[PDB]
Amino acid sequence: PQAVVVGVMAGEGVQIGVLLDANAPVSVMTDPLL
Amino acid sequence: QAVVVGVMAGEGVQIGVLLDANAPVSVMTDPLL
Repeated sequence: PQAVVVGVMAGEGVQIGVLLDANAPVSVMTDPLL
Repeated sequence: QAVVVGVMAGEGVQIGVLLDANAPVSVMTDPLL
């Protein structure tokens, strides 16, 4: 339960699979994710 | 030479740490832990 894998959609249509931290607040991940 | 980075830990707690620029990660992940 410490992490979750999800697909992130980006510009013009690319889908990328990523393993995210399940408990950190979302605002902390958006920058490095970009 | 050195660098400072935000190290995330348990339950997502944010911590700030200073690390060497040239040493490999394997020799620093242990004392950092």
